[PDB]
Amino acid sequence: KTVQVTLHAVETDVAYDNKGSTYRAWTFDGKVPGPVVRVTEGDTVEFTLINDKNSKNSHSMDFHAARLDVVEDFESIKPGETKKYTFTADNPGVFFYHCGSDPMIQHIARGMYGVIIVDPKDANALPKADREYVLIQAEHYENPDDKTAMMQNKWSNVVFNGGVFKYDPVHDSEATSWLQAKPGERVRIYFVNAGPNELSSLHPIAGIWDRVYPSGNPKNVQYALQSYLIGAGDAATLDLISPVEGANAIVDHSMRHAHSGAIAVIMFTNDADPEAGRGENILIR
Amino acid sequence: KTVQVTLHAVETDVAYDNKGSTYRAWTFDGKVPGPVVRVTEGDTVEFTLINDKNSKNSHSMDFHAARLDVVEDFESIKPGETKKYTFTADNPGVFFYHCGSDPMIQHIARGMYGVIIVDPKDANALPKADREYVLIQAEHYENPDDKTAMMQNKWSNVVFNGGVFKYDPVHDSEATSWLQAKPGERVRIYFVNAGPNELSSLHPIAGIWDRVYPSGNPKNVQYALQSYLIGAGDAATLDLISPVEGANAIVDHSMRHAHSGAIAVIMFTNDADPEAGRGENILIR
Amino acid sequence: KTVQVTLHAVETDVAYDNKGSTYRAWTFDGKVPGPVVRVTEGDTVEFTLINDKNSKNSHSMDFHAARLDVVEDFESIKPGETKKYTFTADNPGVFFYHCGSDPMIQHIARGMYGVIIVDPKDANALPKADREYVLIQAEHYENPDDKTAMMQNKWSNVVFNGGVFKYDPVHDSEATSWLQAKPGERVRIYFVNAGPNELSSLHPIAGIWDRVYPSGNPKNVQYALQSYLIGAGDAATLDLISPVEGANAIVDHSMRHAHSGAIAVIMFTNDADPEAGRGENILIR
Ligand SMILES: [Cu+2]
Ligand SMILES: [Cu+2]
Ligand SMILES: [Cu+2]
Ligand SMILES: [Cu+2]
Ligand SMILES: [Cu+2]
Ligand SMILES: [Cu+2]
Repeated sequence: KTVQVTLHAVETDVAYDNKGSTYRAWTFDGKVPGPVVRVTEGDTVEFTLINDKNSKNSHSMDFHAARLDVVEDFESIKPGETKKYTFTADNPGVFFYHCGSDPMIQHIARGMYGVIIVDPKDANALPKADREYVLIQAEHYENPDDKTAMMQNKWSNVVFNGGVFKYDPVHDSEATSWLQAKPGERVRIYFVNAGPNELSSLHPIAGIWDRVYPSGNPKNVQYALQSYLIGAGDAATLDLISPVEGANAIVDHSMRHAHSGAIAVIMFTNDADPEAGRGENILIR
Repeated sequence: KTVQVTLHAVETDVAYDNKGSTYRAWTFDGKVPGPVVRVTEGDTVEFTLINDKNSKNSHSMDFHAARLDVVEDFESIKPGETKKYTFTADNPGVFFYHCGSDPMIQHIARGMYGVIIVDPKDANALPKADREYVLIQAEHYENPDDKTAMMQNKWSNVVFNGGVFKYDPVHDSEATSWLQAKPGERVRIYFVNAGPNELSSLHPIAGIWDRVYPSGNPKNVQYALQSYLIGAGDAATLDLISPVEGANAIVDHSMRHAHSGAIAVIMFTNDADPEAGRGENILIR
Repeated sequence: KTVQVTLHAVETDVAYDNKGSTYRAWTFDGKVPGPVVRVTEGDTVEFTLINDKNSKNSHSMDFHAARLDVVEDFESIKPGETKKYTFTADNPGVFFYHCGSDPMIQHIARGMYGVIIVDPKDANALPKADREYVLIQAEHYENPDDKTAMMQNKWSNVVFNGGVFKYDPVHDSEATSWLQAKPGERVRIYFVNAGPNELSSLHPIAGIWDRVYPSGNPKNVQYALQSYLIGAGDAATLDLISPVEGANAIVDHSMRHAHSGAIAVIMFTNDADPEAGRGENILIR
């Protein structure tokens, strides 16, 4: 099928922690991360980018699910301009998308990143998930204008979905979000490491990855991994099943990253919200 | 089968180099790394942690081989307290274990780490090994109380099994340990990267990894790798066979790590000690 | 078959950017990277190293394709000396070679590195490539004599084949080289991360890796990867096919690396040079 996707490059204030501290973000659609894009393998994506008239910078769009021309297709457009391009999603899995404007380190760091999920055309290629969650790791830099600090990898926090300990109510009493599932259910994590710079060594504390799929591709399946290494600009699908009620903590096991905000708690309970990890709730905002 | 495993959280002085320099370590059973734990896939482990009465800190236990509740099972216990929990080793391979107390970065860095080996139930899943060796990489931090330096990744050394160049008699004439095998023998390395922060790019100088198993699982086999990337908090099983007498040097190929202590020499000779890499000698102390 | 390979350890000035800035390099055969060595699986390599009489340092040779003795075979030789050793290339793929002299961090960083390609004995193990290109990543350090800066990972640039933005005429107007292919052709990238310290997260902007082979081995094939992580001292074979005319940009997706020089443009055109990526032109100098 043919799907139409329109995103707006918007420069606006967004929250980055649980106390409501704000940041001068650059975004797709006024939020960090950008909207989840979801298509089926083989679908035609008609993409439109609108750079908001109030933006002070040129912006662009790069989909890792696209096979196109970097020069013409991923070109930067000025505030007030609109760009269109079309691509087929040739490969199933999970893919990073981000602004490709100069310099990419800053456009990514300021929040212009998201995920495109490409469901396999074969519905039985992956085992059936009972829950799905999107987690996108990124480094947070204190001064969004300081490109030197970014080049030197001097981040202040490492976060999931734009927030320091956004999903950790165990550590942070001010955290208001967490992942939910029932014991025995297959929880599918769509993970993207946006970077811009750092690696992620993703581990579920008190659990194990049942299956891991590099780039989300069913052909690359690995089994029963305690940890999985996701480079900057890479993505994977990771399945998790708890045999008991309680919690796991999804962490970047590079402890300095974890202690800086990269911990997401999943609660396994018999009374899990039936709407959690389903429909529009896969990226918890 | 059901086995019983008791470990003691002990805060004590241990040596970290070949000239007998000491460190105020936090340990399992007064040694770094902790005792090797070894079970068969499917086994029930009845675990007991005793926090020594002389400890000044709360401690805990996290097994990557366990599927439990992070909140209740991996909880911290005070000096003088005893905690018990039970888990089944559901998956074969090699798994990181460590203290999960606040902050994990420091508890790991000070020496509270080890390995649990889970032998496959199918005795023919892995090719028969003639030697087995445990190698655990960690960063050594000069001041064990300086949590800031740990957060900033300012380590002094990168070590195998708690010692700077512990297994490198070629470079350090004061080194008294090395790995042993005969030419043609299959040497199985159980490798754990304890971190807390850094990645390991493991390479046998003058050799090649015959086979590598991510998380030690037979299902994930990769062949003839010159190097293998092990993230912080990850583990793998790596097989090595030398066709000749001589030496290989197992290194973290990120050279700054290798030069800071991450080199382990394996000697291939016809007169190799029949006790080496067998029974109780797999982690050479 | 038996092949004879002679390399000279030569200390000489080489260019490292597009304005002809020079560096006091340590090299094999007066160039960075060293000459491409290419053999067939099972071949016998009779290797000779000649340390140039005017060298001020001892040098050596370490092939990741060799299974030998680090002590005797990879030993350092003085200026004016000649060393010989023989090895069989037992495993097919792509392998790092470098000087193994003290300290390796500096010998690698100053330019003593290259690639050995070992073609599979089974000519149908890999799909047929229409183009082949060698790309070797390394960190460039401003002061070649400053070993502390190297140990602290304080590089100035991250480069492909010894040059800052060597293959990026889109960004740098002074760049005179780029990769070439026609749409629909299978482009095979032989990639080596020489380091000495850093990891590479390799991604083709506006493309996807059709196939990736860890250590270039056909047995380890992975499919449709947006990115692939190559540790320091590791190598991989990565296949790329563009369905359209235009360009892809091969980048280390850790953005601070890319912005510091790690970007190589491949141009897909109907009028691509029939000599490009073939015969003697696989490593573009
Ligand atoms: Cu932008
Ligand atoms: Cu990207
Ligand atoms: Cu502890
Ligand atoms: Cu852990
Ligand atoms: Cu040298
Ligand atoms: Cu090497």
